[PDB]
Amino acid sequence: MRSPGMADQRQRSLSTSGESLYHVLGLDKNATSDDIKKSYRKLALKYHPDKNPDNPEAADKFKEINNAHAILTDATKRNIYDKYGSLGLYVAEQFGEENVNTYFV
Repeated sequence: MRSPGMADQRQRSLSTSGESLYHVLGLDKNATSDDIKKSYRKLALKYHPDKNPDNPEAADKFKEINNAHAILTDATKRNIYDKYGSLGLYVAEQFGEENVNTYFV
């Protein structure tokens, strides 16, 4: 059931489900709002900005935690994430889901 101390094996590419947000929180697509929120908190302080060196990796982490926190439990951010994800997701975050239509058609 996933023992702490996990190391990425050679089969890293197949171990990854292809989904990003879910896995930043250490959960799969089988999580519910409850799992997503708590995993946010648990990681949010762990990767809290002050815990970060010059490498923005941990900032990228906090970003994806804080992002997934909304995305997976949000019907829309999850919607376009599965639909297209590349543009619609990023733009809904920066511009706003209803707003994106400005950058879209």
